[PDB]
Amino acid sequence: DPAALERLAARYRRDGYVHVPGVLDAGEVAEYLAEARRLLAHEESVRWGSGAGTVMDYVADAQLGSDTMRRLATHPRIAALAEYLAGSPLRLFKLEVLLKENKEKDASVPTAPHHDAFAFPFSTAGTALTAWVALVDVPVERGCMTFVPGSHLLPDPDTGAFTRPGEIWMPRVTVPLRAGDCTFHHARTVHSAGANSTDEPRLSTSAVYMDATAAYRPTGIAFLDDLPGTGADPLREGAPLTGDRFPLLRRPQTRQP
Ligand SMILES: O=C(O)CCC(=O)C(=O)O
Ligand SMILES: [Fe+3]
Repeated sequence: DPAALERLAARYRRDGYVHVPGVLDAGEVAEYLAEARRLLAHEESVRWGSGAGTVMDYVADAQLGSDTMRRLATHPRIAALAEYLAGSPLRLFKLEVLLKENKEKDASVPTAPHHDAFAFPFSTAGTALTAWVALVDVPVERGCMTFVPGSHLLPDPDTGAFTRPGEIWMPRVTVPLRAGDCTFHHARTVHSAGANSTDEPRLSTSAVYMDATAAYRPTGIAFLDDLPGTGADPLREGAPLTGDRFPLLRRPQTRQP
């Protein structure tokens, strides 16, 4: 339905995020969920901690070690939506598997407000977008996300969420999601997430898509600049991000009238 897709894109452009229900069917959800659980339990994950406590555990670059996650990262429907929303051809940058849950003596805490762009070591960071796919039901209390609509159109912080003049006065929209729903959000959209205050883990994936012309651009933060699976040598500033490691979401056409 091209009309509903136009409306959806227009919402994305105006707000800086959009909710898309039922992007995965029930079987797909049950497949990706199992693989998410398997990876978290049997492979390496990374703790995102703060003084406040545990923000989350995640499997980094999950697509590199798991085909099943790569299929999700390049899912045809998700990819097609992303490209339509972005308005250009895209490449995959990374997929992560995200877990928020309460453990013994380790309570889940919120994800503090931020925007994603400044942590992206590539040239088109400012127009990147993220697909966050719910693999279980994520009501408010299980730590769904909140977005500040229009915040992607604000100028740069002079550093920085909620630092620009008037920004604190801007309304915020909390978006609970059913299993198999996703959101897309722009790299400049301010977003946060609640603590998981339930007994059921919050499980999802988050995939970052970038302009197909993206080039390497170090942030100067070692941890963000070091891209696994890109060869022995560090990457040079300006180096294009291409190939299997940063795949095009849509096969480029050889066939033309
Ligand atoms: O899942 C969360 O708690 C935060 C996710 C996030 O910041 C992102 O997907 O860019
Ligand atoms: Fe984020």
